Amino acid sequence: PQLPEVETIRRTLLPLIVGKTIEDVRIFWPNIIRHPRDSEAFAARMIGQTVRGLERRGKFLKFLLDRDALISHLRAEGRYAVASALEPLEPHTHVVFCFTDGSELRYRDVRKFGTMHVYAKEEADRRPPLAELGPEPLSPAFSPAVLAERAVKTKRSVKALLLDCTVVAGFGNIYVDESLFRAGILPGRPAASLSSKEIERLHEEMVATIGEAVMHLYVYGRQGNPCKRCGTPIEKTVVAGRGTHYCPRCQR
DNA sequence: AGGTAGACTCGGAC
DNA sequence: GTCCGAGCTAC
Ligand SMILES: [Zn+2]
Repeated sequence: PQLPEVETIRRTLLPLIVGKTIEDVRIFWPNIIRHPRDSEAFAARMIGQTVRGLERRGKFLKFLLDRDALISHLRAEGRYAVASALEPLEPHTHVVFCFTDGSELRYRDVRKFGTMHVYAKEEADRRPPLAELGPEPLSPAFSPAVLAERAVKTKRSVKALLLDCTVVAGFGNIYVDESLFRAGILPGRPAASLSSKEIERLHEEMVATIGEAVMHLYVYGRQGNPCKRCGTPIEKTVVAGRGTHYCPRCQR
């Protein structure tokens, strides 16, 4: 799920679990559990707690319980569902939170790639994986000035900068390529080479790109196809270790 | 110093 | 057998 999808998950899941009390936690793939390191401690501590809220930070879900917060990252294919304990589990179900009402919050992930961390609520923000997370891209805390400051200080490409979770929260590969296209900026450009004008324009398109989604791609995955603005074939290379898509005419 | 790159996690699709 | 996407170790 992308940031906008996580926000949608956050919004839709909350009513389905709020006020429910955990009676058991069943773990079928312990490696998903990152903190406490022992999956048996993770399960034990959550038993008896009631779900009070669900927040989002970047692509992280933060389940707020009585004492603890469960911080959950789904990566690409992780999915939550609420369903009856009487019915068979779906394939690739790795963790199940059983509620006293006979319902379950189930975490599936064919890729077994997601993570869960549990800490006392008051500690979650200063521990992994939330520690160091940059500002929400739709927040005033993410400004052209902030972006400019990170850009000047680094030798990395502008794409590498935008992919940095400490720079801005949860801006994935797709939105990075799309935003840079809309801003007219090549992804391989050194971040420090961007003019003030370019920094402003980039900030503006990041917000619009991700803002529009929280309510049709120009370049991502469209390599070999015509640019939608100028008809030039979209190209794909590797930048910052990622598949990178761009129009060599629109972007400079 | 810490910025930065690399290792590492996984399995569906070539 | 090799790729790839997000987010602790060691130069
Ligand atoms: Zn173009």
